[PDB]
Amino acid sequence: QPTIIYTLTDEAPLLATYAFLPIVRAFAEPAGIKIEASDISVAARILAEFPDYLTEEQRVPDNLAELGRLTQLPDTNIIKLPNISASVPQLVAAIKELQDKGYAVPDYPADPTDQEKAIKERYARCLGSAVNPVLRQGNSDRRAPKAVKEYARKHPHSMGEWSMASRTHVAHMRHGDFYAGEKSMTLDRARNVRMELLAKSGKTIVLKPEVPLDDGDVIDSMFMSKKALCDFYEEQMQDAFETGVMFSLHVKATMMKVSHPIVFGHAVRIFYKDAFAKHQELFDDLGVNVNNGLSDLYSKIESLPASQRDEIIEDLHRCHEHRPELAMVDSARGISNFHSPSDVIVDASMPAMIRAGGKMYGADGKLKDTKAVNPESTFSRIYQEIINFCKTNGQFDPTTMGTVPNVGLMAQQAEEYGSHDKTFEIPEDGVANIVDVATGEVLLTENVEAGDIWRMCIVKDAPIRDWVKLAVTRARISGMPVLFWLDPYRPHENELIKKVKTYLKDHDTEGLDIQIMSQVRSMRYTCERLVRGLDTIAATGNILRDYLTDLFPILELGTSAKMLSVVPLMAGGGMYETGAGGSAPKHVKQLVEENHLRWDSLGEFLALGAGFEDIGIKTGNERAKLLGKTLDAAIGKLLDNDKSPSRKTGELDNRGSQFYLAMYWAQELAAQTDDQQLAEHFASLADVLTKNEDVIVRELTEVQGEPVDIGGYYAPDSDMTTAVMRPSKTFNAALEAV
Ligand SMILES: NC(=O)c1ccc[n+]([C@@H]2O[C@H](COP(=O)([O-])OP(=O)(O)OC[C@H]3O[C@@H](n4cnc5c(N)ncnc54)[C@H](OP(=O)(O)O)[C@@H]3O)[C@@H](O)[C@H]2O)c1
Repeated sequence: QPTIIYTLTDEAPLLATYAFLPIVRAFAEPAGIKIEASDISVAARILAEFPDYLTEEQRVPDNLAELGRLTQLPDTNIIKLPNISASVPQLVAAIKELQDKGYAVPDYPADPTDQEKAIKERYARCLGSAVNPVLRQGNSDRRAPKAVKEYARKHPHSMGEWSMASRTHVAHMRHGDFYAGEKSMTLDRARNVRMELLAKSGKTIVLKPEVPLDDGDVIDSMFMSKKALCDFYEEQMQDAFETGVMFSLHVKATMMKVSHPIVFGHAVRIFYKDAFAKHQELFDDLGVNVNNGLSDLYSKIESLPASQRDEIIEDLHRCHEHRPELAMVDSARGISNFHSPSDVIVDASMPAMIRAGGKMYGADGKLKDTKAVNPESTFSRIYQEIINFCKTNGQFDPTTMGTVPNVGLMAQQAEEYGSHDKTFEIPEDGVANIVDVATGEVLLTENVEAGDIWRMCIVKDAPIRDWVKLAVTRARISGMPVLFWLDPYRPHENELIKKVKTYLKDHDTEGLDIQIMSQVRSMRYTCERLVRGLDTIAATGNILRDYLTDLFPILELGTSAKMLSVVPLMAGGGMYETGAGGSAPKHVKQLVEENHLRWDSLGEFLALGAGFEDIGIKTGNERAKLLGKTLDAAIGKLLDNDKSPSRKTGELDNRGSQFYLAMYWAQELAAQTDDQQLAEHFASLADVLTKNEDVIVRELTEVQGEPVDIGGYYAPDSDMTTAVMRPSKTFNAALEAV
């Protein structure tokens, strides 16, 4: 019997799931589809990491590992909702919540003894992007379905106006970064390699004892110079200061050492260098680590009195006299860009800024132009290109702009997403080599200094072949041209270009428009096509998959959540991600304090539809196909009637939107002529929901406008949460009536 695995994650999509999962079960049941919820929240992965601190009834199965195993089975069907890639501050808050709820888990040891070392290494498995590289055992097919795009045309979202006199720009390192020192090769034979450091002292230091590589694999060695980074930060801060432009920092602190986000910490320390020069000793003696953001500092600071503490505060603020204005995460609560490494994440933050007309919030609460610092230049030039494009051509127009589907290479922890266990902080000056364990042959070499970050990346041949095949597939299906975003001046992408040229001859590409251009040129070409209403498929790497699928859909649709995101698993299974965005922690706020969830579940709906249709196609379950068809049509009706959630408290939210979806779905099922008994089963529900529409709607807007308790954040209580998320007794009783 068919099983759909439905992920329980964190925050907004979690709450939405508390309001929607009962609906899904009530619809999947008549079709003999089991709905199996899998808790992969941060709290859950924590508990699953530490069972030897837990009781009998407290313990939790390693659900992530289970899903991992499931990815290798043909009959697997996963609805993946966005989940938190926890930073250390978030991990800490979560741990606090658990312990306070009586789960007595060990504290996180920032500075460890030898047991606490081990528990830190264990807690590392709960840090950063721990889910997606496991689940993503196929390449990415992301695109906006035509009904969604047409809704976007009929009801354009707010788009910030772009000034030709905008001073907004991207500052990135022009030397000393991963890009500049990158080296790359394609293996001709299977090899086993070692990442080691030839210290100038003569001593060899091994950082990675063994990395198995396959024939045809593309590997890269890259490093970021600490000297170059810190100098870069200094010069950019001074430029921003002199020009009077607001400083912002846009990085992925999780694609780095999640325990030691060096790129972030250095920015913080250099910004406040005048303060840090005066309290270095006390900060060290306090265990201060601004790699986990300025927040960390503040925490360690609280134990102090208010004489040498307010002196610190005064020094930190004194630093603002010589440093530029600083972009804010929350102007109301005084949350700056430096507060936490995870607040401002490049993939979401840059598009947000571009959508705003090149602007972010300063301390005063106003939108201003910004120097958007993306230290790593590898994938940030494209942002400067689209920014100059907006400065020149004004903001985009969702009513007329074309679309940019993405075919993303990500299968088997491809590239930088798989380099978590091959990323090191260089301990001392010397030569960083990748050597054959058998021959001792140096495959790749870099000259590195102490404090540098050295990374090895791998992308395997089979995912590349499937990536090209998916590109061609999508080109032939959609009739859109395909553009491979590959910079031949980047060694990795050059190797990939060889791959693509080779594998394009393994498919009928006759009458297909398939080109390869550099990332910047590809971005430019794509925009020039966009403003003309022309479509272009972006066939890209993993990072670019992330970046572009946040950027373009936000411009086109207001949010990347309204996207179709299908991962055809290598083993034949299916994963369907509910959009391309994250867990939207800002929505949780408005919910807990105003009982309005502005989370759009359209991504869940689309993903679910694709899932049902695929189950139907694979198993020959006609009823599954019927659920697919009827759900897609019901989504069409949801869009036609603009029953999407509103931002405003007191107006339609996630729950009412879900209700309308249920209604339309029921109607579509009562109207179909393929399964009479099914039509009969859903006729009753359809009539009940259609009859009591105003009653249920009213029941859903009643509760709106008042603070609400879900009994937690990282581990909210199921019953309280379900009490809040399903407050319509009428609706609930209608669903319970089967
Ligand atoms: N695939 C994944 O699992 C995945 C991917 C990316 C990020 N994440 C995680 O998500 C967390 C937060 O990421 P972030 O704050 O950088 O970006 P984000 O979660 O995408 O949220 C940024 C903004 O996008 C809009 N948005 C996102 N999803 C929406 C939806 N379903 N309906 C309506 N609007 C939506 C919201 O804007 P408004 O405030 O204007 O409504 C939201 O504040 C991070 O911890 C990150 O690790 C997970």
